[PDB]
Amino acid sequence: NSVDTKEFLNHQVANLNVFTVKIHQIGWYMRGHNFFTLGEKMDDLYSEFGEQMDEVAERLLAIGGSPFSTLKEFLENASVEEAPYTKPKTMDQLMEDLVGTLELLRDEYKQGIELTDKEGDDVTNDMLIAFKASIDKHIWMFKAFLGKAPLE
Amino acid sequence: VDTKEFLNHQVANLNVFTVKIHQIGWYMRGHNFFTLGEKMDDLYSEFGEQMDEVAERLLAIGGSPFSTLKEFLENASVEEAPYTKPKTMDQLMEDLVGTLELLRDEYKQGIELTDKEGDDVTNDMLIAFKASIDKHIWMFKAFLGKAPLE
Amino acid sequence: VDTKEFLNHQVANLNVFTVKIHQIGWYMRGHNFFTLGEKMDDLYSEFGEQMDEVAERLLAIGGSPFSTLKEFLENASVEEAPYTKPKTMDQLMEDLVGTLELLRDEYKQGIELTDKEGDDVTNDMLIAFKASIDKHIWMFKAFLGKAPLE
Amino acid sequence: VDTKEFLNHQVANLNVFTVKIHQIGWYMRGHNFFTLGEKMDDLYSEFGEQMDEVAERLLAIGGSPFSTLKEFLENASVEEAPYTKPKTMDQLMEDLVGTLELLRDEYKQGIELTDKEGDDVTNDMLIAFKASIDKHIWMFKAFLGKAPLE
Amino acid sequence: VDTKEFLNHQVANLNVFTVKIHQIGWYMRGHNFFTLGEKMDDLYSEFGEQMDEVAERLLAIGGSPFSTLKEFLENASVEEAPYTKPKTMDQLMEDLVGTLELLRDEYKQGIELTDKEGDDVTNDMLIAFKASIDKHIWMFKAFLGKAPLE
Amino acid sequence: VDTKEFLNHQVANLNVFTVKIHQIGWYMRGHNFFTLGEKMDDLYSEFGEQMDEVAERLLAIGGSPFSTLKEFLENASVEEAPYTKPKTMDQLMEDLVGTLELLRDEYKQGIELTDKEGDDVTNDMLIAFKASIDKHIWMFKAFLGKAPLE
Amino acid sequence: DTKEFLNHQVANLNVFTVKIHQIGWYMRGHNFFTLGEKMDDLYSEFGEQMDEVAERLLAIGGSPFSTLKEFLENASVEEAPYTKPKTMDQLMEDLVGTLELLRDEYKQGIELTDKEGDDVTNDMLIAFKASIDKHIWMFKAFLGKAPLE
Amino acid sequence: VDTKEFLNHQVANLNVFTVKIHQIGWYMRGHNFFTLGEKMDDLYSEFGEQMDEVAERLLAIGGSPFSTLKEFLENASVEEAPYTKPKTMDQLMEDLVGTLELLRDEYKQGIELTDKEGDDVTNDMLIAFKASIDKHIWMFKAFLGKAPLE
Amino acid sequence: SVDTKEFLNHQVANLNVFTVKIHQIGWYMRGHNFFTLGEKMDDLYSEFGEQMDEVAERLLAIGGSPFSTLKEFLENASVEEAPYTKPKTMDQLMEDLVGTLELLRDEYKQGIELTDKEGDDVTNDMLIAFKASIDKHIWMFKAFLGKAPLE
Amino acid sequence: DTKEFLNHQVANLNVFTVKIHQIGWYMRGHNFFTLGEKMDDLYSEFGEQMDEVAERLLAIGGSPFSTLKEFLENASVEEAPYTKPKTMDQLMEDLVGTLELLRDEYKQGIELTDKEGDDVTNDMLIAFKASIDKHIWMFKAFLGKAPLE
Amino acid sequence: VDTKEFLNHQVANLNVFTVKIHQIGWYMRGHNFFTLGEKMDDLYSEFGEQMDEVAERLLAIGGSPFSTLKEFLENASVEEAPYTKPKTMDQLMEDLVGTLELLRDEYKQGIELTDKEGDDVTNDMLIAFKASIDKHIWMFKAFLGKAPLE
Amino acid sequence: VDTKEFLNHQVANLNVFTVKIHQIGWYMRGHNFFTLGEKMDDLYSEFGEQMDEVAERLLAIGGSPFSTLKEFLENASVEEAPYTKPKTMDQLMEDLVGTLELLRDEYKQGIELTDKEGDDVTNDMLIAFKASIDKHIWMFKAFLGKAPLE
Repeated sequence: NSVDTKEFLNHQVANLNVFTVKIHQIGWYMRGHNFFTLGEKMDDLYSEFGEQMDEVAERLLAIGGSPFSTLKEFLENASVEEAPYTKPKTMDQLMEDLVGTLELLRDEYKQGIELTDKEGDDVTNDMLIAFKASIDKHIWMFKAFLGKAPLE
Repeated sequence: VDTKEFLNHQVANLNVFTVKIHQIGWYMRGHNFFTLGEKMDDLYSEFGEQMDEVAERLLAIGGSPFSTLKEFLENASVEEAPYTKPKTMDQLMEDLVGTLELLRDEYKQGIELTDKEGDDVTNDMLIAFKASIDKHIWMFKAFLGKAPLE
Repeated sequence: VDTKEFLNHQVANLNVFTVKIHQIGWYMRGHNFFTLGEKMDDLYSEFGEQMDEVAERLLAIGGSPFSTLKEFLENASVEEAPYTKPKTMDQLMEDLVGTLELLRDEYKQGIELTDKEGDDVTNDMLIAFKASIDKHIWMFKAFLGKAPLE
Repeated sequence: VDTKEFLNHQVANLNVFTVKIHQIGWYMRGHNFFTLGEKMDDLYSEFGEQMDEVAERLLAIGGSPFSTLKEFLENASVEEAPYTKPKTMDQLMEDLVGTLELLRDEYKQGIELTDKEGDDVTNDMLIAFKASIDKHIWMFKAFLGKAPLE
Repeated sequence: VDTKEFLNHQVANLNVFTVKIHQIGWYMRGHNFFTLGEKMDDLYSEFGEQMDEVAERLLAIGGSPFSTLKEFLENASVEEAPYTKPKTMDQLMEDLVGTLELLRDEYKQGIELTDKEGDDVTNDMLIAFKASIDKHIWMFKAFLGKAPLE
Repeated sequence: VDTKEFLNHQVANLNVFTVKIHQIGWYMRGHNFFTLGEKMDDLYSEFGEQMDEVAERLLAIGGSPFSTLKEFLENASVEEAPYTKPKTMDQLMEDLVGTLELLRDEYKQGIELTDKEGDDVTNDMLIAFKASIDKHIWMFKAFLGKAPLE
Repeated sequence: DTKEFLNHQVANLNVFTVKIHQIGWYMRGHNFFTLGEKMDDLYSEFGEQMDEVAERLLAIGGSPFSTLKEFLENASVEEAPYTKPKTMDQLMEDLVGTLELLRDEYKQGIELTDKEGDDVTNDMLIAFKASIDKHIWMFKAFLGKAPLE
Repeated sequence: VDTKEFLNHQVANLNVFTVKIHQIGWYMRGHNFFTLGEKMDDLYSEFGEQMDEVAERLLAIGGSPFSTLKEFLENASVEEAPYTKPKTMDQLMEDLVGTLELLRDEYKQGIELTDKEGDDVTNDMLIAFKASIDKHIWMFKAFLGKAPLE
Repeated sequence: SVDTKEFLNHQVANLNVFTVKIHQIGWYMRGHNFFTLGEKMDDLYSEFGEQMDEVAERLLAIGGSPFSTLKEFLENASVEEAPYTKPKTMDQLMEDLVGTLELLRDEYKQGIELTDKEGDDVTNDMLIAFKASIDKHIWMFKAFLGKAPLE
Repeated sequence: DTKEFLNHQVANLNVFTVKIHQIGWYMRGHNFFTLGEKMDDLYSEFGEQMDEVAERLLAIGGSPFSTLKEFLENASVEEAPYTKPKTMDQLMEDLVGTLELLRDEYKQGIELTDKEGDDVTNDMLIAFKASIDKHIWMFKAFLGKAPLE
Repeated sequence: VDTKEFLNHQVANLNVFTVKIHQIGWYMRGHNFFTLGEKMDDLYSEFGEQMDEVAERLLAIGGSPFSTLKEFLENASVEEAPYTKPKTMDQLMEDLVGTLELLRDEYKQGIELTDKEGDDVTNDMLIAFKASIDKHIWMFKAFLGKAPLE
Repeated sequence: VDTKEFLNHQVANLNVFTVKIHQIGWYMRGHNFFTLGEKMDDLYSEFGEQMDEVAERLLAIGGSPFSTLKEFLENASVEEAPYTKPKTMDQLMEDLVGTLELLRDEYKQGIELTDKEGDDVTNDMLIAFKASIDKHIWMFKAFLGKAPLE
């Protein structure tokens, strides 16, 4: 019963690429009073997660892995879900999706943290922790924006 | 194809291209690793900015940008290949140049169309991007030991 | 109108717009006070710079820019109203977008005019500005929960 | 009350205020979370600076600043309450403004006192701070949909 | 008059002044074009900031700032003249200095009034501005080969 | 005590420590006034940052930070004393070191607890902070002419 | 053709660049400092215009002149050694004259490049003429003249 | 006698003080060499800037600043002594503080005078300087192990 | 291998030899990669110099006494150095660089394990952060050499 | 020798510094802004030059003059109170005159320092003379003259 | 040849060299395109600055700098060749080094001359430049697989 | 000795010196810990830069820099001792000064030698470094209560 650090990292490269595009979807299609605040917030998320992705891929490379490097691979491997923007969505619906995705990444990183601890891959371990630190901070902030406690 | 459809097609293209830039940067080997790794980081930023600007312009003209990997793949003319076989720096750079040329030529089509449509803003935006594309084609071709239009 | 008269009209328009931006920023109330206040400061700078560049271009083409409030009022098509009755964030923003729309459309007329006259520089200048105006129309309309061309 | 006792009272007040700013930043929820979160960060720095300057000025006139939480609590007129029941953004902001108004008025008493005593430096220091407090009252009341002195 | 009425008058004045600063920058000819052009750019920023701060202070004291060109023209004591006949550097600078002297003298009245009303903040604000104005009077008069108070 | 209670306790500690740093900076006398005054400014910012991070981490895990001086005093293990008797630079520094040692030890406790709890993020955060605390312990002990663990 | 025009500008710009240095080095009078710093700015700006023109030429498959000999044989911008003392006004009139020459040639380059469908070169030249026209207004204003007088 | 006389006297003082700061930095010996050396460099800039501001203010009120070493020597109340016998850091610092106290007390006289004359600008300027002077007095006295008013 | 202090002190030694070697490579390098690699050696020198200082300061923080002389560094380093006598290619110089990075990686791995057993959490994360960088360099330098990182 | 030379410069530069301030404060005319900023730059540079001369004096076991009295009693740079109104040109001539004096004295200091084998002081003075000569050119050009006229 | 003639000769040389630098950058092909392209950009600025400094030094010594291309061609010893046949990066680099070596040797003669003339300033200026030229000679020779004096 | 031998000897010296500078920073205790720690950090950078420059200069003249600890130890005249017995800040500083003196004296010999050889670049390079060394000798000797040459 095992997925390895390589497979976990590679899965996150896929995930992050899907998330990156989803962040653009949110930024592009957002409407409402928080358009500017959230627009700039999506710009920040985009950089951060793009940087996370780059770091995850570079870490994978550093451990002898081969990162997915096509949209086809990303789609075939991501657990992060994407949907085309057909029906109009509220800022809250968009933010819920964003939060939902952050939660998925947090939980998966949590699995990656445990795995990486079990395999003795200390570097990947700290890297994932550093990222979860930020994911958790965003979960609190975006849930706060949605009028909810970070766990609900 | 109208301006909306053209721009939207470039959103798809640029997204595929951006990932391919990552592929090049990640998988590159050889003596030009550092110099080209840094050059891919710059390309990634620039083409990412291009993409965001294309999407925003599309949005500004009442369009609806493709905003999913699926849509990007369904609509892109820029091709992508999984990195299975090792490729040399020059094979990677030829693919980069090839894509830059595709983008150049498509932008050229977009420049025509957008002029025909009287969309002066989209027109200048495409021109500024082709300006950069052309410069990259020269630089990358020169790196490969070739003339820009060779 | 010729290029000079068009530019001069924009000098007027922009000056009226600039002061309307301040009106919005000063008189705004509601939850969006900070976000919108900062955005009005941004818009004031940007349009103040547009105005200065329009005036400078007008000077460069041998024109004589309007350089008084009487002249601006006498010539602008951008309307202004004293802040007497309390207005909603939405009412102020719609007046802002309405003005941006007017600028966009006038700029489009100026772009056409300047193209016919062979004034390539003024043409590109107006295009760059429209690029910005169209971006703002998308952004503020999105803020208002509307599509850009709605 | 002399200048020393007034300044020391503000050292107490500011420290209570600074913590209350954190309380607001930490516990705020709603659509204004980001805009107000950053605005609290700014207020924290500002009032922290104000506090340090007040303490430093008190030092400079031969005074002995309160420099413990117990002293702050025993001496502050600015009130604090543990965050037990959930509060709306508006409730938190009314508390903020109430505190800013308390500071304004106390500073006004300090301005008068410091004039009487001929302590010109502390006078100007307090006026510079009141300048800021008044601006903030205007801004935060505007955010609350209210006029500054209403 | 009162503090509110005074500041509102200055909002009018500063807006007329700021436009006049542009007039001067735009129409300036002679060996001093560059040095004076950049000095007008600076004056524009500073007095635009002064205007913004005066209006914000007015807001802060429960006032309602003039927010239209019409209101500025109906209320300003600062005179404006369209640029019809060519003016020398000299004539334009004399108008500039003349206007700075008007603002200094009015601010001196405003300083007096604000002191009588006990509006310490508005008082310091107007003093800070007069400090600047006086410096500019010295500088610009020196530029003109004149002593500051001649 | 769980992670939430541990963190909250540190929010209390850090707030007391923050104030104490201010006490030390304000009341310090002697030849090291400048060097240690600047070093206190640095520690104030660093520990204020640690505090805010601890509180935000606490929020991130579903906790409710102490957010009043009363709560900080009721819960901190970091002790404070009003500055009554004059203290030497060394007495102030020993108090500082003593507090840094208390924090190190408590953070060590927090690190072990947080590891047992599988709260990896809080673990790393506390480690990064202890890294800095240990460095300061070395530096201040060396200033005092002693070894770090002496 | 676009290549030839761009190449001609590489020549022109290099002559202009050196003339800007001539003006800055040899200038005298009360405007020495203001105009000295303005020459510094012009030098950088036209040096960058020059490099962009050459880079554009390269991008379209051209071969830029890359020697002083080639710049001299190909530039329409005139240069003279500084032998007789010249006034700041005479130096500035030479600068303005050169700017107008560049403007007028860029205008021809803009027409040509519009005819050839070289949209990129077209925008580039437009962007540069924008600058050139601003400079002409400024330097003419400095000279006490209207921009087109 | 008047504001002009006072400011001119300060131009003299500051010039003597500025050189004295250089004397202290150059001749300084002991463990505090670096810390005080850097502090003298800061003082030099600050008082140099004060001097420049004083002179500019004098010029702005129609005065004629002393502009020669001879004039400064003939009018300064700040004393200077050639460095003949070696002086301790303490001796040097006490002379610094002594001078700082002289400047404080003269500025105090300058504040009253300038208040009498209704020279609000000069008043604020002097108050701003006294603020800094008082802060320095506190810091330097603290460095010497003394309270500020001891 | 067994005391955190001794492990860190050994790395103070290692890093100072590595630092000098980084200079050796930058000074003596020839070939088409001179500029790119020259700049890269400058970066390595700063980073490893910083790593060295952090290691020594950490050692100080835990009550240790860092080696503070060249003789001590040379008597205790496991990083080997050779005077530049015979001309070496860019590849030979880079392989020695990579070889040294691998040595440091493996030793840091040992230090990470030890420091974990000892409950020295601070030194643990410090070593991990460094190994993160070492690993990135091994990937980059190996890639430059046309090899996979675990090559 | 070197010590006496450097100390004489500390005096000179302090007199110069104040003269730069005189010029900046009292200047009138169309060059007020450009020359006012130029005086601020000169103030910094010669202030830095002075501090470096004094620090070098210190470094060689010297004792710098550190009082206005000492500067006045030792400087060869002359100063005069501003009584009568002076033109920008008269002010600039006085500035140039002083720069010339500093140049010439540094020339002697460079000679002496070379003979005494004080290589550091030598380079320091040469670096300053570099700057002084650049300024002599610029200010003379401002005044419509050649640098050595 | 005197210092004036020597420096003037270098003004010529540097201007030829600077254009050669651009030739190399523009026409370069191969794997080293990017590394050498940025290195040419650096050399261009540096040598442009050397040129400007040399001409300013010449001016400072009462000289008259060559200030036309014709004068530079008439006077330069640095030779230039139009880019007609394709050259290898090696050929271009050898020309670069060759030119750097000529500059070095000429500077050496200028150093001797300038020392004989007692022109200490020009001497140090040339030495500083020779420092840089020598460093480049090493670096470019190293890039070509050769020792600096090979 | 020749220039190559001299430079190489300083490569060795500087590397021993740099590590001794770290020894001093690491092991220092007392009230001067912060000020001197920061000053060792600056010396470390400076002397590391000097060392790199010396090595690059040696390369530039056809030399072969020592590039191993072994070689540095074998060739350095700068002495090093492991830190076994506790040393005072004083003893550490005296060693630093002693070493700076040794470097100053050896650079002086290097300046003489390099002047005889006509290596003007190395000459100026050594002088610029001796400038710095002499300044530090003054500063650190001042710190120790001594005159530079005592």
